[PDB]
Amino acid sequence: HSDAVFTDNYTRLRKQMAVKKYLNSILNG
Repeated sequence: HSDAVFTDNYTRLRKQMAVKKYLNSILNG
């Protein structure tokens, strides 16, 4: 995991986008 480690953050972060999307409409509506 020396290089291209961003893959983990990008792949995992992509999941957050799902919640942030809805939470943003309700939590930040």
